[PDB]
Amino acid sequence: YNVFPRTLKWSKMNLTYRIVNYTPDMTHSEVEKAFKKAFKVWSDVTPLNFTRLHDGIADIMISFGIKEHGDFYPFDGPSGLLAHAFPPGPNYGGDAHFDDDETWTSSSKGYNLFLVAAHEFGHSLGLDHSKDPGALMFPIYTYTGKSHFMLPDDDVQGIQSLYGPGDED
Ligand SMILES: Cc1cc(CNC(=O)c2cc(C(=O)NCc3ccc(F)c(C)c3)ncn2)ccc1F
Ligand SMILES: [Ca+2]
Ligand SMILES: [Ca+2]
Ligand SMILES: [Zn+2]
Ligand SMILES: [Zn+2]
Repeated sequence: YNVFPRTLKWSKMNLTYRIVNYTPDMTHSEVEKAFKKAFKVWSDVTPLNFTRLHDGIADIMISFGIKEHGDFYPFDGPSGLLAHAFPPGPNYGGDAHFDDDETWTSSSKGYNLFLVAAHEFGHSLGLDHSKDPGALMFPIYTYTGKSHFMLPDDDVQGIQSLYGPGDED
């Protein structure tokens, strides 16, 4: 027999993702690079592996949409909500949605897609919001301006509480 896991998490280390569509704001290459880097933020500190699918059903379906887009969390035009992701689970579980009424960039202007994506994938993997103002999972977008991204310890401890550290070096 098997009882449901204690925490909401993926029961397999091999996860797949698919970029269903693209925002008008960035080139396909820029978007792909941003998401790849965002997944690496988490795979680097756990035993998780992320493989990209170009079609079909992936564990983490990624899409850009506006207003009503297929769930109970419609976006709201420019400003306000910017994105959200569902926790681990069947069907839409793990999926990540980005409000395409926002401005997405690979710089410090508007919302940095990589940064927001890293945050959303944290949710896709089982992390909720943190009270640490400097955490990636803090609820409010707070671009620091630093030239190098480093996953804050709070996030490292959180993600490893779910999946273990994988290779520690
Ligand atoms: C090269 C480089 C360097 C950096 C430097 N790092 C940061 O600025 C940074 C920001 C955050 C942060 O604001 N967290 C909260 C949050 C984040 C996203 C999101 F959608 C919501 C709703 C809330 N946390 C940790 N570090 C960034 C991008 C980049 F490309
Ligand atoms: Ca919005
Ligand atoms: Ca899914
Ligand atoms: Zn949605
Ligand atoms: Zn969030």
